[PDB]
Amino acid sequence: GLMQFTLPVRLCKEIELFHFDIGPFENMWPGIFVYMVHRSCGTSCFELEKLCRFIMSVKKNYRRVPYHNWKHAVTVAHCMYAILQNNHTLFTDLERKGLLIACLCHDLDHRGFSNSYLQKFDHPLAALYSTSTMEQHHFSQTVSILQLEGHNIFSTLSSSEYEQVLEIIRKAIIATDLALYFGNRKQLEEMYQTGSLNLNNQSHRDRVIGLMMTACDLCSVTKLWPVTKLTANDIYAEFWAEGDEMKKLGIQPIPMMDRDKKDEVPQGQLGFYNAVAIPCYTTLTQILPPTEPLLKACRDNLSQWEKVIRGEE
Ligand SMILES: Cn1nc(N2CCCC2)nc1CCc1nc2ccc(C(F)(F)F)cn2n1
Ligand SMILES: [Mg+2]
Ligand SMILES: [Zn+2]
Repeated sequence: GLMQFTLPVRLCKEIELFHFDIGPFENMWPGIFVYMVHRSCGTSCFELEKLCRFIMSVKKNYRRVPYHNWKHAVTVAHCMYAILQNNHTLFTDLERKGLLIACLCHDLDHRGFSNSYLQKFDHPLAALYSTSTMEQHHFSQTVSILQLEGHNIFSTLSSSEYEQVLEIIRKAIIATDLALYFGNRKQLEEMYQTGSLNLNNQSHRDRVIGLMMTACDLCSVTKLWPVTKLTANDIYAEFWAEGDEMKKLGIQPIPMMDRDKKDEVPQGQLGFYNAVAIPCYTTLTQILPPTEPLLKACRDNLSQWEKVIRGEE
Protein backbone atom coordinates (compact mmCIF):
# COMPACT_ATOMS: atom_id res chain seq x y z
CA GLY A 1 0.00 0.00 0.00
CA LEU A 2 2.86 2.40 1.04
CA MET A 3 5.15 0.42 -1.43
CA GLN A 4 6.83 2.50 -4.19
CA PHE A 5 8.82 1.00 -7.06
CA THR A 6 12.07 3.02 -7.49
CA LEU A 7 14.76 2.63 -10.13
CA PRO A 8 18.45 3.47 -9.93
CA VAL A 9 19.14 7.19 -10.57
CA ARG A 10 20.25 6.88 -14.23
CA LEU A 11 17.05 4.87 -15.09
CA CYS A 12 14.82 7.10 -12.91
CA LYS A 13 15.88 10.14 -15.04
CA GLU A 14 16.27 8.53 -18.51
CA ILE A 15 12.94 6.47 -18.40
CA GLU A 16 11.08 9.87 -18.71
CA LEU A 17 12.75 10.48 -22.09
CA PHE A 18 11.27 9.10 -25.34
CA HIS A 19 14.69 7.61 -26.44
CA PHE A 20 15.03 5.48 -23.23
CA ASP A 21 16.35 1.90 -23.92
CA ILE A 22 15.13 -0.66 -21.29
CA GLY A 23 18.56 -2.36 -21.35
CA PRO A 24 19.66 -6.01 -21.55
CA PHE A 25 18.69 -7.16 -17.99
CA GLU A 26 15.43 -8.99 -18.70
CA ASN A 27 14.73 -9.39 -14.91
CA MET A 28 14.45 -5.57 -14.56
CA TRP A 29 11.70 -5.20 -17.25
CA PRO A 30 8.67 -6.10 -15.03
CA GLY A 31 9.81 -3.58 -12.40
CA ILE A 32 10.27 -0.98 -15.15
CA PHE A 33 6.70 -1.63 -16.40
CA VAL A 34 5.23 -1.47 -12.82
CA TYR A 35 7.22 1.76 -12.17
CA MET A 36 5.62 3.23 -15.31
CA VAL A 37 2.02 2.17 -14.41
CA HIS A 38 2.43 3.64 -10.84
CA ARG A 39 3.65 7.10 -12.14
CA SER A 40 1.26 7.15 -15.18
CA CYS A 41 -1.89 5.75 -13.50
CA GLY A 42 -1.17 5.66 -9.72
CA THR A 43 -0.22 3.04 -7.07
CA SER A 44 -4.03 2.35 -6.74
CA CYS A 45 -4.75 1.53 -10.46
CA PHE A 46 -4.14 -2.24 -10.00
CA GLU A 47 -3.83 -4.65 -7.05
CA LEU A 48 -0.02 -5.22 -7.09
CA GLU A 49 -0.32 -9.07 -6.60
CA LYS A 50 -2.71 -9.34 -9.64
CA LEU A 51 -0.55 -6.96 -11.73
CA CYS A 52 2.67 -9.04 -11.09
CA ARG A 53 0.82 -12.32 -11.83
CA PHE A 54 -0.57 -10.71 -15.05
CA ILE A 55 2.90 -9.35 -16.16
CA MET A 56 4.51 -12.81 -15.69
CA SER A 57 1.73 -14.64 -17.65
CA VAL A 58 2.08 -12.04 -20.43
CA LYS A 59 5.90 -12.47 -20.47
CA LYS A 60 5.42 -16.28 -20.62
CA ASN A 61 3.12 -15.98 -23.72
CA TYR A 62 5.77 -14.05 -25.74
CA ARG A 63 8.05 -16.35 -27.74
CA ARG A 64 11.84 -16.25 -28.13
CA VAL A 65 11.78 -14.76 -31.71
CA PRO A 66 14.45 -12.16 -32.68
CA TYR A 67 12.21 -9.00 -32.66
CA HIS A 68 8.51 -9.65 -31.71
CA ASN A 69 9.52 -10.72 -28.16
CA TRP A 70 9.02 -9.60 -24.55
CA LYS A 71 11.68 -6.80 -24.96
CA HIS A 72 9.56 -5.30 -27.87
CA ALA A 73 6.41 -5.42 -25.64
CA VAL A 74 8.06 -3.45 -22.79
CA THR A 75 9.74 -1.03 -25.27
CA VAL A 76 6.34 -0.20 -26.92
CA ALA A 77 4.80 0.28 -23.40
CA HIS A 78 7.67 2.64 -22.45
CA CYS A 79 7.06 4.81 -25.58
CA MET A 80 3.34 4.90 -24.58
CA TYR A 81 4.34 5.91 -20.99
CA ALA A 82 6.40 8.79 -22.45
CA ILE A 83 3.47 10.01 -24.65
CA LEU A 84 1.00 9.85 -21.70
CA GLN A 85 3.41 11.64 -19.25
CA ASN A 86 4.09 14.52 -21.76
CA ASN A 87 0.26 14.90 -22.39
CA HIS A 88 -0.87 14.58 -18.69
CA THR A 89 -4.34 16.13 -19.00
CA LEU A 90 -5.56 14.85 -22.47
CA PHE A 91 -6.44 11.28 -21.32
CA THR A 92 -9.06 9.61 -19.11
CA ASP A 93 -8.20 7.34 -16.13
CA LEU A 94 -9.47 4.33 -18.14
CA GLU A 95 -7.25 5.26 -21.16
CA ARG A 96 -4.11 5.55 -18.94
CA LYS A 97 -4.96 2.09 -17.36
CA GLY A 98 -5.82 0.51 -20.75
CA LEU A 99 -3.14 1.80 -23.13
CA LEU A 100 -0.04 0.59 -21.16
CA ILE A 101 -1.70 -2.87 -20.84
CA ALA A 102 -2.58 -2.76 -24.58
CA CYS A 103 1.07 -2.03 -25.45
CA LEU A 104 2.48 -4.83 -23.20
CA CYS A 105 -0.05 -7.27 -24.76
CA HIS A 106 -0.11 -5.94 -28.39
CA ASP A 107 2.05 -8.75 -29.89
CA LEU A 108 1.14 -11.62 -27.44
CA ASP A 109 2.17 -15.05 -28.85
CA HIS A 110 3.66 -13.60 -32.08
CA ARG A 111 5.58 -16.22 -34.09
CA GLY A 112 7.83 -13.90 -36.13
CA PHE A 113 5.64 -14.19 -39.27
CA SER A 114 3.54 -11.49 -40.98
CA ASN A 115 -0.26 -11.81 -41.51
CA SER A 116 0.66 -12.31 -45.18
CA TYR A 117 2.72 -15.44 -44.44
CA LEU A 118 -0.08 -16.98 -42.27
CA GLN A 119 -2.52 -16.42 -45.24
CA LYS A 120 -0.11 -18.02 -47.73
CA PHE A 121 0.74 -20.97 -45.39
CA ASP A 122 -3.07 -21.29 -44.73
CA HIS A 123 -2.54 -21.20 -40.93
CA PRO A 124 -5.70 -21.97 -38.92
CA LEU A 125 -5.53 -18.39 -37.48
CA ALA A 126 -5.97 -17.06 -41.08
CA ALA A 127 -9.35 -18.92 -41.36
CA LEU A 128 -10.47 -17.72 -37.87
CA TYR A 129 -9.41 -14.02 -38.63
CA SER A 130 -9.56 -12.98 -42.35
CA THR A 131 -7.98 -9.49 -41.69
CA SER A 132 -5.52 -8.24 -39.02
CA THR A 133 -4.92 -12.02 -38.43
CA MET A 134 -2.13 -11.75 -35.80
CA GLU A 135 -3.71 -8.67 -34.13
CA GLN A 136 -7.10 -10.36 -33.47
CA HIS A 137 -5.00 -13.24 -32.07
CA HIS A 138 -3.03 -10.83 -29.77
CA PHE A 139 -6.25 -9.34 -28.35
CA SER A 140 -7.69 -12.90 -27.96
CA GLN A 141 -4.59 -13.94 -25.92
CA THR A 142 -5.00 -10.74 -23.79
CA VAL A 143 -8.63 -11.69 -22.88
CA SER A 144 -7.46 -15.32 -22.08
CA ILE A 145 -4.76 -14.15 -19.67
CA LEU A 146 -7.18 -11.63 -18.07
CA GLN A 147 -9.64 -14.56 -17.42
CA LEU A 148 -7.01 -16.77 -15.59
CA GLU A 149 -7.61 -16.86 -11.79
CA GLY A 150 -5.88 -14.08 -9.78
CA HIS A 151 -5.18 -12.29 -13.16
CA ASN A 152 -8.17 -9.87 -13.42
CA ILE A 153 -6.23 -6.62 -12.90
CA PHE A 154 -9.51 -4.79 -13.87
CA SER A 155 -11.47 -6.58 -11.00
CA THR A 156 -12.29 -3.20 -9.31
CA LEU A 157 -13.84 -1.64 -12.51
CA SER A 158 -17.64 -1.40 -12.90
CA SER A 159 -19.29 -3.71 -15.46
CA SER A 160 -19.44 -0.81 -18.00
CA GLU A 161 -15.95 0.63 -17.19
CA TYR A 162 -14.61 -2.98 -17.66
CA GLU A 163 -16.24 -3.16 -21.15
CA GLN A 164 -14.97 0.36 -22.11
CA VAL A 165 -11.32 -0.53 -21.14
CA LEU A 166 -11.44 -3.92 -23.07
CA GLU A 167 -12.80 -1.98 -26.05
CA ILE A 168 -9.96 0.62 -25.75
CA ILE A 169 -7.48 -2.34 -25.60
CA ARG A 170 -9.11 -4.14 -28.56
CA LYS A 171 -9.02 -1.09 -30.85
CA ALA A 172 -5.43 -0.14 -29.67
CA ILE A 173 -4.20 -3.68 -30.53
CA ILE A 174 -6.07 -3.88 -33.88
CA ALA A 175 -4.51 -0.45 -34.74
CA THR A 176 -0.95 -2.00 -34.56
CA ASP A 177 -1.78 -3.71 -37.93
CA LEU A 178 0.34 -1.38 -40.12
CA ALA A 179 -2.02 -2.13 -43.17
CA LEU A 180 -4.62 -0.03 -41.27
CA TYR A 181 -2.19 2.78 -40.29
CA PHE A 182 -1.91 4.43 -43.81
CA GLY A 183 -5.67 5.13 -44.12
CA ASN A 184 -5.89 6.12 -40.40
CA ARG A 185 -3.05 8.70 -40.61
CA LYS A 186 -4.50 10.06 -43.96
CA GLN A 187 -7.88 10.73 -42.25
CA LEU A 188 -6.17 12.26 -39.17
CA GLU A 189 -4.08 14.50 -41.57
CA GLU A 190 -7.30 15.75 -43.25
CA MET A 191 -9.31 16.26 -39.99
CA TYR A 192 -6.46 18.23 -38.35
CA GLN A 193 -5.92 20.46 -41.47
CA THR A 194 -9.67 21.24 -42.07
CA GLY A 195 -9.82 21.79 -38.24
CA SER A 196 -12.69 19.23 -37.84
CA LEU A 197 -10.46 17.13 -35.44
CA ASN A 198 -12.47 16.94 -32.16
CA LEU A 199 -11.13 14.96 -29.12
CA ASN A 200 -14.71 14.80 -27.63
CA ASN A 201 -15.75 12.85 -30.73
CA GLN A 202 -15.07 9.23 -29.55
CA SER A 203 -14.36 8.04 -33.16
CA HIS A 204 -11.70 10.83 -33.30
CA ARG A 205 -10.13 9.71 -29.96
CA ASP A 206 -10.03 6.18 -31.42
CA ARG A 207 -8.09 7.35 -34.54
CA VAL A 208 -5.70 9.39 -32.34
CA ILE A 209 -5.03 6.38 -29.98
CA GLY A 210 -4.60 4.28 -33.13
CA LEU A 211 -1.85 6.63 -34.33
CA MET A 212 -0.19 6.64 -30.85
CA MET A 213 -0.12 2.76 -31.10
CA THR A 214 1.62 2.96 -34.53
CA ALA A 215 4.09 5.53 -33.08
CA CYS A 216 4.90 3.33 -30.02
CA ASP A 217 5.13 0.20 -32.23
CA LEU A 218 7.68 1.92 -34.56
CA CYS A 219 9.70 3.58 -31.68
CA SER A 220 12.82 1.51 -32.63
CA VAL A 221 13.43 4.29 -35.29
CA THR A 222 13.37 7.00 -32.50
CA LYS A 223 16.22 5.61 -30.33
CA LEU A 224 19.94 6.50 -30.19
CA TRP A 225 21.59 5.47 -33.53
CA PRO A 226 23.42 2.39 -32.08
CA VAL A 227 20.08 1.08 -30.63
CA THR A 228 18.22 1.76 -33.93
CA LYS A 229 20.94 0.13 -36.00
CA LEU A 230 21.19 -3.09 -33.86
CA THR A 231 17.37 -3.47 -33.62
CA ALA A 232 17.32 -3.39 -37.49
CA ASN A 233 19.41 -6.68 -37.34
CA ASP A 234 16.68 -8.37 -35.18
CA ILE A 235 13.98 -6.99 -37.50
CA TYR A 236 15.62 -8.42 -40.67
CA ALA A 237 16.50 -11.75 -38.88
CA GLU A 238 12.69 -12.23 -38.66
CA PHE A 239 11.84 -10.91 -42.16
CA TRP A 240 14.53 -13.08 -43.85
CA ALA A 241 13.37 -16.25 -41.93
CA GLU A 242 9.87 -15.42 -43.33
CA GLY A 243 11.45 -14.98 -46.81
CA ASP A 244 13.03 -18.46 -46.44
CA GLU A 245 9.55 -19.89 -45.54
CA MET A 246 7.96 -18.11 -48.55
CA LYS A 247 10.60 -19.77 -50.85
CA LYS A 248 9.72 -23.14 -49.16
CA LEU A 249 6.03 -22.59 -50.17
CA GLY A 250 7.37 -21.94 -53.74
CA ILE A 251 6.97 -18.10 -53.59
CA GLN A 252 9.44 -15.27 -54.31
CA PRO A 253 9.28 -13.15 -51.13
CA ILE A 254 9.09 -9.32 -51.43
CA PRO A 255 12.62 -7.78 -51.45
CA MET A 256 12.25 -6.70 -47.73
CA MET A 257 12.25 -10.46 -46.78
CA ASP A 258 14.88 -11.71 -49.24
CA ARG A 259 18.24 -12.15 -47.41
CA ASP A 260 19.79 -12.15 -50.94
CA LYS A 261 19.12 -8.36 -50.89
CA LYS A 262 21.16 -7.69 -47.62
CA ASP A 263 23.09 -5.01 -49.65
CA GLU A 264 19.93 -2.90 -50.27
CA VAL A 265 19.10 -2.63 -46.48
CA PRO A 266 20.23 1.03 -46.11
CA GLN A 267 17.96 2.03 -49.06
CA GLY A 268 15.09 -0.13 -47.63
CA GLN A 269 15.41 1.91 -44.38
CA LEU A 270 15.03 5.27 -46.35
CA GLY A 271 11.87 4.02 -48.03
CA PHE A 272 10.54 2.87 -44.67
CA TYR A 273 11.50 6.20 -42.90
CA ASN A 274 9.98 8.30 -45.82
CA ALA A 275 6.90 6.08 -46.55
CA VAL A 276 5.95 5.19 -42.89
CA ALA A 277 7.92 6.55 -39.90
CA ILE A 278 8.32 10.28 -40.81
CA PRO A 279 4.62 10.69 -41.86
CA CYS A 280 3.62 8.89 -38.63
CA TYR A 281 5.63 11.10 -36.22
CA THR A 282 4.80 14.28 -38.28
CA THR A 283 0.96 13.82 -38.00
CA LEU A 284 1.47 12.75 -34.36
CA THR A 285 3.52 15.91 -33.55
CA GLN A 286 0.77 18.11 -35.22
CA ILE A 287 -1.94 16.46 -33.09
CA LEU A 288 0.14 16.19 -29.84
CA PRO A 289 2.93 18.80 -29.91
CA PRO A 290 4.93 17.50 -26.90
CA THR A 291 5.68 14.22 -28.90
CA GLU A 292 8.00 16.24 -31.21
CA PRO A 293 11.10 14.54 -29.72
CA LEU A 294 9.92 11.29 -31.51
CA LEU A 295 9.86 13.17 -34.90
CA LYS A 296 13.24 14.79 -34.23
CA ALA A 297 14.81 11.41 -33.20
CA CYS A 298 13.29 9.70 -36.32
CA ARG A 299 14.72 12.38 -38.68
CA ASP A 300 18.20 11.97 -36.98
CA ASN A 301 18.13 8.16 -37.66
CA LEU A 302 17.01 8.78 -41.30
CA SER A 303 20.02 11.08 -41.70
CA GLN A 304 22.21 8.30 -40.13
CA TRP A 305 20.90 5.82 -42.82
CA GLU A 306 21.71 8.43 -45.55
CA LYS A 307 25.27 8.60 -44.08
CA VAL A 308 25.46 4.79 -44.36
CA ILE A 309 24.44 4.93 -48.07
CA ARG A 310 27.13 7.66 -48.78
CA GLY A 311 29.77 5.32 -47.22
CA GLU A 312 30.39 7.87 -44.35
CA GLU A 313 29.60 4.75 -42.24
C1 LIG B 1 10.25 -1.32 -46.96
N1 LIG B 1 11.54 -1.99 -46.82
N2 LIG B 1 12.29 -2.57 -47.79
C2 LIG B 1 13.40 -3.07 -47.20
N3 LIG B 1 14.43 -3.75 -47.90
C3 LIG B 1 15.73 -4.23 -47.58
C4 LIG B 1 16.43 -4.43 -48.87
C5 LIG B 1 15.33 -4.63 -49.86
C6 LIG B 1 14.16 -3.87 -49.31
N4 LIG B 1 13.38 -2.83 -45.87
C7 LIG B 1 12.20 -2.18 -45.65
C8 LIG B 1 11.69 -1.71 -44.33
C9 LIG B 1 11.55 -2.91 -43.45
C10 LIG B 1 11.56 -2.34 -42.05
N5 LIG B 1 12.65 -1.68 -41.44
C11 LIG B 1 12.24 -1.30 -40.18
C12 LIG B 1 12.95 -0.58 -39.05
C13 LIG B 1 12.22 -0.34 -37.82
C14 LIG B 1 10.85 -0.79 -37.70
C15 LIG B 1 10.03 -0.56 -36.49
F1 LIG B 1 10.71 -0.88 -35.38
F2 LIG B 1 9.73 0.74 -36.48
F3 LIG B 1 8.90 -1.24 -36.67
C16 LIG B 1 10.17 -1.48 -38.78
N6 LIG B 1 10.91 -1.72 -40.02
N7 LIG B 1 10.50 -2.33 -41.21
MG1 LIG C 1 2.15 -6.68 -34.17
ZN1 LIG D 1 4.59 -4.66 -32.24
